[PDB]
Amino acid sequence: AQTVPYGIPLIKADKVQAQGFKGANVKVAVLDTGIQASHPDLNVVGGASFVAGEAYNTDGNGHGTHVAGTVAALDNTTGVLGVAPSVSLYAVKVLNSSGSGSYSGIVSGIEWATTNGMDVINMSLGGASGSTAMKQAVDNAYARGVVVVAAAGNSGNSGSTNTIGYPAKYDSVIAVGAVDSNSNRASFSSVGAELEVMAPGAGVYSTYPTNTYATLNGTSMASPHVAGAAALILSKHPNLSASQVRNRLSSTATYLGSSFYYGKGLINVEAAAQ
Ligand code: NA
Ligand code: NA
Repeated sequence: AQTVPYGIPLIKADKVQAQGFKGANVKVAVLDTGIQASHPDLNVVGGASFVAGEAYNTDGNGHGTHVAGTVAALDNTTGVLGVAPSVSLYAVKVLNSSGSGSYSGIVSGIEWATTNGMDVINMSLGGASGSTAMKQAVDNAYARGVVVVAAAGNSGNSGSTNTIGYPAKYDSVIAVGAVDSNSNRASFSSVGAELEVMAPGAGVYSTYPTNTYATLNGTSMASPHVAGAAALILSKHPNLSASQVRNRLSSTATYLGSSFYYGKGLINVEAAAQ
C-alpha cells in the first residue's frame, strides 16, 4: 500500500527510523514552487509566499510537492515514505510555476525561515551567479543554527570546470550531488571543489501535485535526502549544532571516489546519527 522509494534504504534512513527517530518536532522549510498541501501523504503546517499571485500552499509546477515528499511524506499505508516522516513541514514559495524566482524572492524566503525558527532549510534551486544579499542570508541562517542544504546543480562535468552553483557554492550551504540506485554518480550531477555529499538523485519517486506520485531526476532530488537526514540527526540529538550535524553527514559518508565528483561520499544517516 505504501511505497518505499529506493532512496530511504540507500542512505539507511530506515535504520534510524527503526530506532524510533523520525524527525518529529524538528522544523523544516522547503524554499521551492509551493506544496500541494491538500495531498494526503503530506502535512504542511505553515509557510509563506514571496511570489506574486500565488499562495504558499499550492504547487503550480510540481517540483515543490516532489521535494517536500522526499523529506517528509507521511509514514502511513499510502503513497511513499519520507526520510524524516514526523518533521514539521513548512512551505516557503520562492519559485513560481515555471520554476523561476528572483534573488529577492529567495533571499526573503531564507530571511523568513531564519526569523521563524527553521532548523533545516532545503533549497532545490540554484543559479550561475549569487548575490551579496543571498550570501549574507545563508551565512546568517547558518550562524544562527540553521542547516542550509542546497542542490549542487545539474550541469555535469565540463572537465576542470566547476559546474557547482549558488546557493550551493557558498560555504554555509551544503552542496548536494546526485547518485542513482546503483550508488553511482549521475551524469547531470554538477562537479566542483565545493561538492559535499551525494544523496539519491536519479529515478526519485515522490509526491506530485493533484494527489499522485511521479518519478523525477535532478540534484533537486538529492538535496531533500540530506535536509531529511539532518532532521533525523536533530531529533535523535537535538543538542547538536548545525556544524555538528553537517560534520556528521560529511564525516561518516561512504566513499565512492574523487571528491571533485563525489564530495566526501554517499550519505549514511545511521553512522551520522550514531
Ligand atoms: Na505515506
Ligand atoms: Na558548499
